[PDB]
Amino acid sequence: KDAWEIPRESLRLEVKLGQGGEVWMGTWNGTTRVAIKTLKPGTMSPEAFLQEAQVMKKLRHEKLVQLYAVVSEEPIYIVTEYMSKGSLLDFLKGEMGKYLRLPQLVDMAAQIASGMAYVERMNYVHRDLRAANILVGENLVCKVADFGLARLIEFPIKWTAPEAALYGRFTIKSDVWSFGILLTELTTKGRVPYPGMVNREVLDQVERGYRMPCPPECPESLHDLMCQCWRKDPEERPTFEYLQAFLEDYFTSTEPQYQPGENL
Ligand SMILES: CCN1Cc2c(ccc(F)c2C#N)O[C@@H](C)CNC(=O)c2c(N)nn3ccc1nc23
Repeated sequence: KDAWEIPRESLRLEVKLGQGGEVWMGTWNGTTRVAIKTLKPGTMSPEAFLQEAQVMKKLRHEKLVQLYAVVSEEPIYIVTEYMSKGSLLDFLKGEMGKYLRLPQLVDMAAQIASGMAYVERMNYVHRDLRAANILVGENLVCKVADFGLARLIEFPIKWTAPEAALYGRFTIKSDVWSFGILLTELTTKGRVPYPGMVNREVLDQVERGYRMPCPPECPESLHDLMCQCWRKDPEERPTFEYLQAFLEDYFTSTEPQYQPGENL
């Protein structure tokens, strides 16, 4: 057992924030607001449930959801930090959605690209990168999460690169693709990529060279970044280090003459 092993009674689960096990907002050692991901026995394999905690032990970054502790004895628990604003998907679709603008939305994208550039230096792949897996706290802080499929190197189709959805080639540039889809989520405020298309139709058109057009009120200089994320050859895609640098200097180097619109 590791040093992440805490007593099974040191947690006081309270409010459930969504379930599938479930997700609870509770207490740790008396005073720590935490988020407790739990394994509700569906007789699910705990080695397949602690695999999400195995990767979360080696990844520490200010833009990643910080694991707090693990309970590896049935029933299984996973304790992480509590994000006060919930998932980014619900945030873009919630009441704050209509008020978000391009300066704030690009900032959230630079935080995601910062945390996605961290694990790019650690030689890991996330494999389920999407706004439904990004979590928001106060001050518009976005930490990527849901490492239940992340693993060290050696489907939700609409977010996956073709070579990963087709040939299982989940690499550092297969998530760069999902980042470009994440940029369409942020620019449309939570809308589903490829409107009106089913998973099979997306797989057919993406393999035929089809790419999503420019979101309304989105600058072509940002949709160009999405196309670079959606390049067929995985090595043509930009690094997350370039992605984080691009989005941090966006309104000085790329769009210095940005004027706000009704939506962006
Ligand atoms: C225990 C880990 N998870 C589960 C989780 C989600 C939603 C998206 C995610 F990428 C993750 C992850 N990884 O759970 C959703 C069902 C609901 N969870 C929350 O609204 C939440 C929150 N407000 N802070 N916070 C912190 C952690 C946390 N979930 C939350």
